[PDB]
Amino acid sequence: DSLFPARCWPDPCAGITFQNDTYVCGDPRLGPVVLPQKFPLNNELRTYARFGALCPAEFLDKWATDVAPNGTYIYPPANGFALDTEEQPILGNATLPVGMKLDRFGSEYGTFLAPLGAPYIERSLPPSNLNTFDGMYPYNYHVYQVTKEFVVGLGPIAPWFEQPGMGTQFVTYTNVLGLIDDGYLRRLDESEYDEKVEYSNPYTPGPN
Amino acid sequence: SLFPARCWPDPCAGITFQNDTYVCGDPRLGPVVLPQKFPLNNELRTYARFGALCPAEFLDKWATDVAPNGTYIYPPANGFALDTEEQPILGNATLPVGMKLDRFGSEYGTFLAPLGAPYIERSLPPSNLNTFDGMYPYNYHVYQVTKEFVVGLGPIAPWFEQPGMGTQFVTYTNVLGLIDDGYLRRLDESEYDEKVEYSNPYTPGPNQ
Ligand SMILES: *[C@@H]1O[C@H](CO[C@@H]2O[C@@H](C)[C@@H](O)[C@@H](O)[C@@H]2O)[C@@H](O[C@@H]2O[C@H](CO)[C@@H](O[C@@H]3O[C@H](CO[C@H]4O[C@H](CO)[C@@H](O)[C@H](O)[C@@H]4O)[C@@H](O)[C@H](O[C@H]4O[C@H](CO)[C@@H](O)[C@H](O)[C@@H]4O)[C@@H]3O)[C@H](O)[C@H]2NC(C)=O)[C@H](O)[C@H]1NC(C)=O
Ligand SMILES: *[C@@H]1O[C@H](CO[C@@H]2O[C@@H](C)[C@@H](O)[C@@H](O)[C@@H]2O)[C@@H](O)[C@H](O)[C@H]1NC(C)=O
Ligand SMILES: *[C@@H]1O[C@H](CO[C@@H]2O[C@@H](C)[C@@H](O)[C@@H](O)[C@@H]2O)[C@@H](O)[C@H](O)[C@H]1NC(C)=O
Ligand SMILES: *[C@@H]1O[C@H](CO)[C@@H](O)[C@H](O)[C@H]1NC(C)=O
Ligand SMILES: *[C@@H]1O[C@H](CO)[C@@H](O)[C@H](O)[C@H]1NC(C)=O
Ligand SMILES: *[C@@H]1O[C@H](CO)[C@@H](O)[C@H](O)[C@H]1NC(C)=O
Ligand SMILES: [Ca+2]
Ligand SMILES: [Ca+2]
Repeated sequence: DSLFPARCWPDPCAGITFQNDTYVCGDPRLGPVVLPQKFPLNNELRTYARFGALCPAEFLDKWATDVAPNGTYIYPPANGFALDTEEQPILGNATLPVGMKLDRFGSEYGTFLAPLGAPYIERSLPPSNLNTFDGMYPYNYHVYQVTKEFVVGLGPIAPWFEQPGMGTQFVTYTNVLGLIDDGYLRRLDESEYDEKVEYSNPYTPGPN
Repeated sequence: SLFPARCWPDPCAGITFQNDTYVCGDPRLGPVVLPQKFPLNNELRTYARFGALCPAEFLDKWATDVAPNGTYIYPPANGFALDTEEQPILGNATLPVGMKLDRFGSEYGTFLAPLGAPYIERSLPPSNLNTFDGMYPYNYHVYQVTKEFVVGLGPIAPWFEQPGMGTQFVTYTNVLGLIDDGYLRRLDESEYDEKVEYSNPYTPGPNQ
């Protein structure tokens, strides 16, 4: 296991315009050079091959508008829900219960969450969602807990970005920051998701 | 540590001992020894097998009886997550050639998950980790799609003190039949021991 597939050597960054040392090949779209070393992030990225079996320029040519710096990632249709045999998205509106733990790689202006602990490859995100923008949130990784019930679009994640997808995504009608200000989510600190028991479910009632 | 700290002393209170391979001697509570190597240990890293409950509390919540004759009670609608109208969220979907799937259970069943899904995303009871054939420790099987076929595809409801919210694939033929008819092949451990073997080379890029 390594950064680039062996095929990409001896010049794995050929075709890529360097911009800044922090990122693979200097391209922010390729994500950070250094990756998480601690639980749970290392657990969530343990199965993540950043480019699949592709090389950097091949990856951008497949998934973005241009290999050059002006290129932007192209996203799946239908908000990225897995499509059924009639090419309709699979989802339903569902109430998230108080106590449920969610997480997200990305800014709090987004509307896509996952269940706490979902592998990165289940989220069908590009490498740049691992870029750090706030030092207090390395890798742009945020964990939340539902404090008041609310309804989201809930459904399977389509494969994209050379990953299998098939986690569950929650698509909110208010962005994360707005949900926090309105009392629907609260932020969790590392000490609240560092133990196995903190990943279990005490809020769903049993059948008896 | 097999049990929540609150369960000491006498964490097996109320449990009839049957066989020393299982927690409290009870096969419903799963095996004493959990996976030590990759990928299985990665899938169980966030797994607290009783949540915050003690063994008898767990069986009282999720089974018909704490006594040996009690059996686990399963969620309605095949365990698909329910929407605000109490209807299961799923659709018929075609699984593409190349997709990798896994399963804790015998090949006579019909429930698969995407390769690498955490155990807690599957909403399975502890007994699905019991070994029945030495060739398949923890009853863990990995498959790859060799001919496309349609399955019921949808999010997994929380159950058994876990959050669920993986994706499940409910087949119309049992796994054994899908293998015999050429839709699935069995994977050797050597075919899912590297990160790149979890990526997705089969889904095509967007048309540009
Ligand atoms: C996913 O696809 C399912 C079908 O998939 C195919 O089949 C499976 C087994 C795989 O092989 C797969 O690969 C295939 O692609 C689909 O299942 C279908 O669902 C429909 C709708 O629910 C079912 O039709 C209903 O059947 C019942 C039973 O019909 C039999 O018995 C009656 C009573 O004796 C006879 O009169 C019939 O002729 C049949 O012999 C009917 O009662 C029912 O009628 C209802 O709807 C009509 C009008 O639509 C009303 O007038 C009635 O009053 C009823 O309200 C439907 O006809 C169909 O049987 C079923 N197929 C199979 C093979 O089971 C499933 O719905 C799909 N799921 C999703 C989420 O899309
Ligand atoms: C995107 O940019 C392309 C040109 O970029 C070229 O290559 C980079 C690495 C720099 O050397 C730059 O100076 C070069 O001109 C265009 O060919 C392409 O049309 C641009 N995309 C759009 C939509 O205009
Ligand atoms: C899901 O729900 C949408 C409408 O829900 C209502 O409006 C949104 C903006 C939220 O305020 C929500 O809480 C309200 O109940 C529909 O537009 C959409 O079609 C629904 N989708 C499905 C599959 O039911
Ligand atoms: C590249 O961008 C990061 C983002 O903060 C910055 O910390 C770093 O210093 C930049 N590289 C250089 C050489 O300035
Ligand atoms: C316990 O279970 C194992 C596995 O099913 C079996 O081989 C063994 O005979 C059982 N009894 C004892 C006493 O180990
Ligand atoms: C299980 O065994 C107990 C002990 O006799 C009995 O009371 C109970 O009815 C049996 N069946 C179930 C489903 O609990
Ligand atoms: Ca803690
Ligand atoms: Ca291998």
